[PDB]
Amino acid sequence: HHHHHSSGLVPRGSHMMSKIKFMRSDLIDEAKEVVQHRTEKEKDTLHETPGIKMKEDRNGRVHITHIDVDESGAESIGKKKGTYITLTVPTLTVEDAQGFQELNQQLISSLKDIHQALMLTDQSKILVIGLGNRTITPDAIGPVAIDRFHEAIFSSPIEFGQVVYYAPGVTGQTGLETGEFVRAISERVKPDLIIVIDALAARNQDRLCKSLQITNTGIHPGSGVGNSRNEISFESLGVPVTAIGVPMVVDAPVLVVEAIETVFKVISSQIGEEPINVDAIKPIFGEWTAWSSEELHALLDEVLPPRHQQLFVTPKESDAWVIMHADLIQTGILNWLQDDVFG
Amino acid sequence: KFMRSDLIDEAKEVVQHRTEKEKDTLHETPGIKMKEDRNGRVHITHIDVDESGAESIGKKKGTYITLTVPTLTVEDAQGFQELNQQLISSLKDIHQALMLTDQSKILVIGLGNRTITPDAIGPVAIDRFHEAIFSSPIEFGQVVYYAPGVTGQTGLETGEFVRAISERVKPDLIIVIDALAARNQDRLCKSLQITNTGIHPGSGVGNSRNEISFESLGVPVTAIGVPMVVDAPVLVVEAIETVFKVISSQIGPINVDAIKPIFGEWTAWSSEELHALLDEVLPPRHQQLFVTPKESDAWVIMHADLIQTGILNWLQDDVFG
Amino acid sequence: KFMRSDLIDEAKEVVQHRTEKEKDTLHETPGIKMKEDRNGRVHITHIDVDESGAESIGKKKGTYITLTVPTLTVEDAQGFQELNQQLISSLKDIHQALMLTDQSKILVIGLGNRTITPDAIGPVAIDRFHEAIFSSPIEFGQVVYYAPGVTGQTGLETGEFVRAISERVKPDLIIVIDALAARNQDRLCKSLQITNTGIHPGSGVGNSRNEISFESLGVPVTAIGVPMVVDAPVLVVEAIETVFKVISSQIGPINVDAIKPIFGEWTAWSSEELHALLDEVLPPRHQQLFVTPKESDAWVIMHADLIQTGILNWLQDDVFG
Amino acid sequence: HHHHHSSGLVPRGSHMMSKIKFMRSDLIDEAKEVVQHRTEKEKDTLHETPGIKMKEDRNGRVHITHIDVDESGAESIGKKKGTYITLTVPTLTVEDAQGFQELNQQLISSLKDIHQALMLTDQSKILVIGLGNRTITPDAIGPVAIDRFHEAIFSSPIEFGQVVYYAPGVTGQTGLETGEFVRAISERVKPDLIIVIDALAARNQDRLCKSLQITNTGIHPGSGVGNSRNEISFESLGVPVTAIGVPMVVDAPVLVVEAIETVFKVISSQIGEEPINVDAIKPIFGEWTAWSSEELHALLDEVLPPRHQQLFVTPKESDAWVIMHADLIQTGILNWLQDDVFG
Repeated sequence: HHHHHSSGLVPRGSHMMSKIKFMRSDLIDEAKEVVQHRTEKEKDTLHETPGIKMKEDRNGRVHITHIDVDESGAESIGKKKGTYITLTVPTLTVEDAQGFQELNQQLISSLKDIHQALMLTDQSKILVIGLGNRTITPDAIGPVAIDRFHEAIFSSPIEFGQVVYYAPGVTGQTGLETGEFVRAISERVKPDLIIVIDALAARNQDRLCKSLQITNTGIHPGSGVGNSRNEISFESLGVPVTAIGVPMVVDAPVLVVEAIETVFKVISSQIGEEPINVDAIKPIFGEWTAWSSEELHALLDEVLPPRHQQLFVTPKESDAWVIMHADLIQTGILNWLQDDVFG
Repeated sequence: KFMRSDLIDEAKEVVQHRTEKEKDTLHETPGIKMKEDRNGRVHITHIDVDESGAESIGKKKGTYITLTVPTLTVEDAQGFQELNQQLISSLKDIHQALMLTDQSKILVIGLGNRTITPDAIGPVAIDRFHEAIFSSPIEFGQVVYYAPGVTGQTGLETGEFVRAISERVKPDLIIVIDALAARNQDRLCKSLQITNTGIHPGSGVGNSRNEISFESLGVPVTAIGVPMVVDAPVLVVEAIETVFKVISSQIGPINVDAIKPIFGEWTAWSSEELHALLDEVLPPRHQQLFVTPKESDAWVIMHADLIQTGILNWLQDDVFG
Repeated sequence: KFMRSDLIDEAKEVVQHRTEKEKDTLHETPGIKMKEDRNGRVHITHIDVDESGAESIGKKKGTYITLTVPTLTVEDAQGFQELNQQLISSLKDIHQALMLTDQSKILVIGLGNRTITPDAIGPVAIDRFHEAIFSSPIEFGQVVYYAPGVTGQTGLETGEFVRAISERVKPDLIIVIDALAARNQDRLCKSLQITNTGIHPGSGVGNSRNEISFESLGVPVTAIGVPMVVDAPVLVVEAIETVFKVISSQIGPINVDAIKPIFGEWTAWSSEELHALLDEVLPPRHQQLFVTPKESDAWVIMHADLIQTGILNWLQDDVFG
Repeated sequence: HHHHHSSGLVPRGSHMMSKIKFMRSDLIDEAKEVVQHRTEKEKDTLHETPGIKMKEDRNGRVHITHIDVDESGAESIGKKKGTYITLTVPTLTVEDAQGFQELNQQLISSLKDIHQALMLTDQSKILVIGLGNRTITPDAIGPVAIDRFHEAIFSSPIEFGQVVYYAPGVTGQTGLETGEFVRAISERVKPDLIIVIDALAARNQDRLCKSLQITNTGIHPGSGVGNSRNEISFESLGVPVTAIGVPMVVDAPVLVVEAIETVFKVISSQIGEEPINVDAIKPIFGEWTAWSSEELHALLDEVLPPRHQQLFVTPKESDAWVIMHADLIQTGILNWLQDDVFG
């Protein structure tokens, strides 16, 4: 009859708002179309999203996902055209020096892969920006990366000059958005590459602090912890823009949504001693077992006190995580600059 | 331990005692006395726990003043000031049983990890406290203070640490500032909890504070706490309950029969049953997640200023000066 | 450039004009007008430089109010408050020629490197400024502010940087907070210098500030400076001169003939001659050393609070509100 | 006639006060007796300070000075009995990654040399303390070292536990001296070694940030930037105490004193186209050309405004220095712990 199970209860407008929020979630490998395109490879099957080429390697403990989104796939799934490399150590912990060491290697290799077509010379001027608010622990990735980057420049062949770096902080206090601020600098610096380091938001809490995502599509709008970034890309600016991000937070309503769906999934997987067996669990757990993640999120948006959307979720030791990742990202960028741009 | 809160006004017994009471009855049950009060925009909650209360509810015996401005925001200048006067007032009352003079020694302690935003209440308060004292011509040499941070890295528990200082400074009062975990998100950063019960075991963001009490080191220990986080599974349970209550009321006290076919049988369950199922099926890592306002760095500043100002106004007006 | 100071009341011409004047004469020389005044414990020094003054002394043409509490310490509550009212007052006067309304845009800029203690005046002031604004219910959306730190790391000079913001925010006033180098150590942290000449080239701890002026970006630029350091060779010269003056006076205006056999012929030299010999013989690294009070972190806090409070009291009383 | 040239002008008391201040200067290689004992080796000459054995090596750009002070020499020169290793790269700059790399090697080697006689096992509990006030740039050595030490523990075999570490900060705000505070912890931790990292004061400004001094005599009283340390040593505490210090400041009156003496020395060395030729320069420069550094300092103490003694002198980029040295000291300690105590 109706097309969506929530119709009659969740406003159609709120459902559409949530569909959009989820298409613009920071991890491309969390788009629904990308998770279907991975399952679909059972010796290759149709692929209803055609504008998605997905490579999948693995090198030690690092699982690599290379995704190219062409112009057709971008209109389909709502994410800028370009390349997305996601590196993931699922077992990673703060103490896991080896995993961090392996991620460092994979990061340097992916940095030249994604930048080979730029044809970078030992005469290129490279601008590194760490976005984030330093006093919000999981958002401090960017700024702490810039601090460590500046430190490592001393002990390194790389002269200052030909690599310039800034951590803009909360640029809104001065009357500019992070977009204009990075533009105001890139105009005078005239860089050949702009690398932006930022903290990202995941939907599944098990993703947090265990992945890097490198993309040549820049900083997408509505991204980051504050859900408030402006586009910073080769299109907005005229300079190639690479974003390196690590997922540090879940939005409070999104964490609720995945918990509810985890109840449904776990109960479903234990039938017969990750799909939801709606027919079996619906008499117990209700019609919303049939709903999609966005319908549940639209429900939460309507029903929860509004302060819920001002809340984030992060690990209790996310300050150790920030330190480990800020050191990983700065090191891979600098070793990449040494090996394959300046030496 | 389900639905863990550090606020005393959030334990089930105290929420029922509060509705037996305002339903102009008297019939309590635990053996705990609780007077309410409002002073302008501040809702004061005086709560007293005898030893009968203590073992019933699982909270130490003593006194619990809870101030709250429900519409408080960071820009709320007026809200923050009445909060401060009420804090000084509560501070003399809870300590008038103590008869402190200009010759008694007050040790102020800020607990918390500075690099975890909502946990910074403690150390940022000591910072601002320090600033105020040396901004004041008053020596305040009868006021010492410290923020020990993560004492674990030195191989000492926060209890031992505070005792090693208190053993040597030999104080007559110990005021501890610290951030609390709460159970309802809308309580976050809008209440202070003053109590002569000190710091209860397993309180805080990390759910792991050691007891710092009268009973733990032999000095009076008064805690000033701000609820700054909710634990992630606790938040999920409250949110699911809020879906139920909101949808039920919008239909026409939860109406389980009307919402059960959409939202399922657990619409009838208790908070503890919901929390037990989530504890069984969610990945363990949820236990390691906390939930906090995106503006929590601003909240830390505002509350660190409030608490330092209260302690110092109270010290110079009613214990020195 | 010998005996470099950033305070205008420390240039030789202004020290002679000040003794021609108080010796109840009039006969100046440069073409600069200088009224003195004291308001309680604050010594105010209004100084005006026309273009004749500008090229004589090597300081930009404009107005220079210099407030000073010679007995100021960090604990000096009263000293710090009169300082603040006098700062607001000086801020309306220096800006009453500007006719700013509730619709004009004020950009406040804190210069300095946060990790160099005495250079932190600027950024710590912006921090505290930010706190005060969002503590105030007033939006202050006509007040924007930034602390750019060490803009050099991004490949931009501080001048360009401030212009890239000012170009886009298009302000009507720019107030810059910054730490100054002085020439007499006993001036350190006891004066504010307000001036519509902005930030002179080569001022600051690093002796390397770019000009930020009316003439550099076309907006009014008012500097609020605190003298926080002395350059090391400058300090040596002043100290040697102090030996001479103290020993000479203790004998019975320096008495060169009496002290020359103990302290040598350079007892008769000028400050510039002494500084030239030191510049020739000392290792170059002296040029890279600064001198600052051991308590300078406390001073940064106190003055950052003062300056933020002045700017904001003045903005809401005399430009908004 | 009289024994001291300043007699009649400088009070005898102030001269004695300054003699003491200079015997208790942080760098043992700046004691007057130690500089004479080095010159004296012209194929060995008498040595009027007999309680001083001085080794002198050099390994790459690192100049090493090993000094042992026996009980006789300690009464003579006023510095605790024990060993002092001073490593120095005179050419060192913040950017000098190689010099820092060489200093790191020398530091690890000296750390086991000075600790061999302790017979440390993989079961020893080691306590590292970084003293200093973090908001006074050159004094931030200690605390920043502890931050970096804590970070490197994650990425390193060394479990936390068996190496505990604290940065006490300004312990006077709580009613304890840094002495009692380190005692209050060492009693409960019961360490087998206590390593203290602190910033030191030099007399010659050319020393700043170019040396490390490792000693088993602990933290001497009156040391550090504040001239206010309490003894923290094997004697005060009962646990062996090693101090690692780097000189970051000159006291303002002491900098004046060396400037004045530099005038006298430079003028003196250019006669005939580091002694002071008193007879030649005294008609020009005065009787105080004959005075000793302490007599000049005693003069300054009497004559200068008292705020002069509340002033310190540090390089304009001493924050980069703190970062480079805090990373050097933490790295050498941790590599020493790995190679020669736990692996």
